Amino acid sequence: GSSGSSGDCYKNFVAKKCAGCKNPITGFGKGSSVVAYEGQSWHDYCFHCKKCSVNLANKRFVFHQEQVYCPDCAKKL
Ligand SMILES: [Zn+2]
Ligand SMILES: [Zn+2]
Repeated sequence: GSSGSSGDCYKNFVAKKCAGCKNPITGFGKGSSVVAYEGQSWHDYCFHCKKCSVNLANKRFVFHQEQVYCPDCAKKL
């Protein structure tokens, strides 16, 4: 861990892994389309409702049960 420093755990810099596909958010160039909230991040294609499957990329949503739900679906919750 931090103090124990056991095993072979050595890193220099880790990127914010998506909270939907569980993958590294790479992309070195000119332009980027990814959402961020509370530190976490979500690809433009990953950021979507977990009920109707609507693209909420850079749009309004509602965090609930460690998930995301558009203002509409949120009303059902
Ligand atoms: Zn993703
Ligand atoms: Zn929805």
